[PDB]
Amino acid sequence: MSYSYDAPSDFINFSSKRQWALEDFEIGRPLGKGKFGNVYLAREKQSKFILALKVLFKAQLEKAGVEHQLRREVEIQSHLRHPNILRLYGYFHDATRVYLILEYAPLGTVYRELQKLSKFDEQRTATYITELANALSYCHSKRVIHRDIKPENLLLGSAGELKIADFGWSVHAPTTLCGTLDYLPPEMIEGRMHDEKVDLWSLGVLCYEFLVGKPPFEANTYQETYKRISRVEFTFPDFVTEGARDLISRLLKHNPSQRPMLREVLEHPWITANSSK
Amino acid sequence: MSYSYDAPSDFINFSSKRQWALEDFEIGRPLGKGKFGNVYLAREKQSKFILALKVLFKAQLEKAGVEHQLRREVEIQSHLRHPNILRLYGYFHDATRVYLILEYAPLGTVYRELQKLSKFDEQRTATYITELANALSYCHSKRVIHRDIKPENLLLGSAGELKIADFGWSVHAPTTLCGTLDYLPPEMIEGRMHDEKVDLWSLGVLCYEFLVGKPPFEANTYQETYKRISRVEFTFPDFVTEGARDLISRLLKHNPSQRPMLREVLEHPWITANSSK
Ligand SMILES: Nc1ncnc2c1ncn2[C@@H]1O[C@H](COP(=O)(O)OP(=O)(O)NP(=O)(O)O)[C@@H](O)[C@H]1O
Ligand SMILES: Nc1ncnc2c1ncn2[C@@H]1O[C@H](COP(=O)(O)OP(=O)(O)NP(=O)(O)O)[C@@H](O)[C@H]1O
Ligand SMILES: *SC[C@H](NC(=O)[C@H](O)c1ccc(C(F)(F)F)cc1)C(=O)NCc1ccccn1
Ligand SMILES: *SC[C@H](NC(=O)[C@H](O)c1ccc(C(F)(F)F)cc1)C(=O)NCc1ccccn1
Ligand SMILES: [Mg+2]
Ligand SMILES: [Mg+2]
Ligand SMILES: [Mg+2]
Ligand SMILES: [Mg+2]
Repeated sequence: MSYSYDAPSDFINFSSKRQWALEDFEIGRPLGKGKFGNVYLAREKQSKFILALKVLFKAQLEKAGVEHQLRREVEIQSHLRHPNILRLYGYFHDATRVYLILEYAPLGTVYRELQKLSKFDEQRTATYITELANALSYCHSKRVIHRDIKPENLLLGSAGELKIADFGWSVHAPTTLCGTLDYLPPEMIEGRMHDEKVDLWSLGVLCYEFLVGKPPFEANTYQETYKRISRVEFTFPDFVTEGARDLISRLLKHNPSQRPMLREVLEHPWITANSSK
Repeated sequence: MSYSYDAPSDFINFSSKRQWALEDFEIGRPLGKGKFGNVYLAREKQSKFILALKVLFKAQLEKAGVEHQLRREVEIQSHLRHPNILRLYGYFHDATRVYLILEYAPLGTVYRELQKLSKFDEQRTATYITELANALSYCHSKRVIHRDIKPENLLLGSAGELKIADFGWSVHAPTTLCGTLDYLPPEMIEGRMHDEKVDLWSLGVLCYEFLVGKPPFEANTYQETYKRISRVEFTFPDFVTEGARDLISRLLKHNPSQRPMLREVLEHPWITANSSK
């Protein structure tokens, strides 16, 4: 199995050829666990720069058949450079492990913040939505669709700003295929899971959860949650204001082509009235 | 870009580890011109084994941004071994070019055969559909979906056997993603572009085009073709027999889950009444 990715492996001087090596880092406390390894607080020794080192075990990746998914994740995320996207500085590997050198997000996940506060006020919510829409606008400039936006995948920077993480499901979506529609089924012509509008739906779900403290299609079985999503069946508690309802309802369209542009989110009158950014 | 693919580059003794080299091949006449380089008739020098060598220029692949598509195509196709799938024996590369070592299909494309004969009789049609269904059944057993089946991508071996070619749009489609449906849009839960049923629709279009000489949703604009596909709007000429109509109508279903399994195609009584296979 080849661990040669189109992603950087060069040593970086964080006080501003030689490839990364594990001995470049001091390791600190584990930050979390995954199915394939762990994430550690770490520090590059020459600069003393704090970062996160994600360690994945090759045997576990290859047994689960997810090694090409990791390769794509690293290749996509390492070429994104935006203040609301978690940086992937580079990667390296040894006989047993793959290492991802990540930006450290010191304030945790939005998931944990929702556990602590139950729900967010309108200003905190609208500020988060602006940051996310800015990040997703940049992603679309690079023809990247994230496709797995959810509170556990939103980390928090030193200023409390959002950091989109987990590009394990993302795709770069920029032809003889479409030159001829005659043999393509409707789902190949429409390409809905390859549509940037995928991420606009999750933006609506998140705006709802931030304000309400529960996601709009929540149900006690997966099948009922799918029915509610498929039928776009959701309602608002009384306290949700008219502007928030308008934004969320505009985002949660079954047909991806009916969802709004990111500019229309960034300029929505409820966003501009409550966002500090 | 990295040309280290998860695909074989080992020299093969064809008449029954050293890596391929350009000097292993006597390059004969061109077989065709592609977007990024030509395909040549060639023989491996030690064995005199006759094959096709596709030469692609790295500068052109990288300029066009299609090099990860080539990587995926090579990795997928080089691990498929079936008599009705065009073999990709291996690849190699030098400073300027990538080389694909391919099975030579001497008898051209089904697309050309259809141009020459205008339409096929029911025996040839059922035989071809049998071979395609066998090849696609094998693909799906490897969790590979082809997604670009059409007459131009069906080559003919020396006994007239179909060889499925062009895996440039295929996906290997075997999580935390589905662990939480609450944040996913309908199109991400359904995953229709990653459903093996994609290829069953194309098989129905092919069965119709083989018998009729034109595909069922043909229209002189792209928008009208899409509209007819979307509504599954098509008609049968009087000469298409009821048995063929039954099979084609079962395959051409908007809802992919309503399309039959490949075993049902192979076992359809019109197929077995007419196939020589
Ligand atoms: N750069 C980081 N900074 C701070 N905390 C992090 C960072 N990366 C991950 N974490 C935390 O560490 C835990 C482990 O994260 P992680 O395993 O990457 O989740 P994941 O995206 O599902 N990875 P995976 O196991 O491959 O599915 C998570 O719960 C995060 O909250
Ligand atoms: N193994 C083969 N045996 C015989 N003929 C072949 C073979 N591979 C390709 N050809 C023919 O040669 C022509 C050029 O090949 P092809 O690889 O399909 O070009 P292409 O589709 O533009 N490649 P690409 O650059 O990836 O888009 C086609 O019309 C094929 O029919
Ligand atoms: S092929 C017609 C074309 N559709 C796409 O480009 C579609 O999004 C897509 C994307 C990726 C793949 C791949 F993964 F490569 F297989 C396949 C298909 C198109 O013209 N889309 C626009 C459109 C608009 C309205 C209705 C239908 N199509
Ligand atoms: S995520 C829910 C899950 N759906 C799938 O597995 C779907 O086929 C799929 C496949 C691949 C992707 C990926 F490419 F990774 F994005 C995404 C989705 C599921 O629950 N499927 C069963 C189901 C339930 C209800 C309706 C339809 N299907
Ligand atoms: Mg690999
Ligand atoms: Mg991962
Ligand atoms: Mg590459
Ligand atoms: Mg190619």
